[PDB]
Amino acid sequence: CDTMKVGGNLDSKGYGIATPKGSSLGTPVNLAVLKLSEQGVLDKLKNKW
Amino acid sequence: CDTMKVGGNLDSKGYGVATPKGSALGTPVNLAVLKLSEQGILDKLKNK
Repeated sequence: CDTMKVGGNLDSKGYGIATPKGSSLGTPVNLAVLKLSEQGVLDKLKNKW
Repeated sequence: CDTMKVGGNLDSKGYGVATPKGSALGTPVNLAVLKLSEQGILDKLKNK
């Protein structure tokens, strides 16, 4: 507990789940992320960890 | 000049460019946005 985060972010990026191009999993997986976000689950997960 | 933002952001969301389903522009538009972001153009534009 000897470090500290200071100042606002200098830029904006994002983490995403990846799949090979043309993968049959791509559509469903993207929809799942929108859903989990909207249900507030991704925020729960970040706070938890 | 009598208000101000305090604290960081409490959550994260984004503005995006939207295309109708089936648009031939979808891919090129997405790649353009990522390019402008990574080149620092969008930061500069916001600052402007």
